[PDB]
Amino acid sequence: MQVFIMRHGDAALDAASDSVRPLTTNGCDESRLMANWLKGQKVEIERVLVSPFLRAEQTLEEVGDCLNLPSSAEVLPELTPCGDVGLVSAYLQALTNEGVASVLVISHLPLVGYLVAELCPGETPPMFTTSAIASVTLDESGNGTFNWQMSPCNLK
Ligand SMILES: [Ca+2]
Repeated sequence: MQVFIMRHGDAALDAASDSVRPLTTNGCDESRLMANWLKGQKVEIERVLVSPFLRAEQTLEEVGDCLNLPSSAEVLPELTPCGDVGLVSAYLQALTNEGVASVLVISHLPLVGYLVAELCPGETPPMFTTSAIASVTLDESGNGTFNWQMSPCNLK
């Protein structure tokens, strides 16, 4: 199963509280830039898992405008910045055995980094710039292979 792990776009420095911070215009542009690139890679997303924080959901919104995504997304409380990487991993292993072909995960740091290390033995947590995406190939046993990582600064 193909797992695309994405960090949300650039978010506003100020809001009433962290969970409701919106994406900046730059955050919107960089997310669409990445979405357009995934479209050129001939990528087809079957399932989408997203954090409940507004910045992750708005990133999903911007991505869905350039890339074909399923009708509904799964909002996981475990995808917040301090979510349990073990539960997210178990969730992904469940879908792999279910037969799901690909998944797009939009989350935050540091979780996004820990998730790669958790899924791919021998890999230390990679750094993620906003809107950056890492591709991982996962099998029924929960073992993954870290394929590559692409970021906005690279596409530019
Ligand atoms: Ca469009």
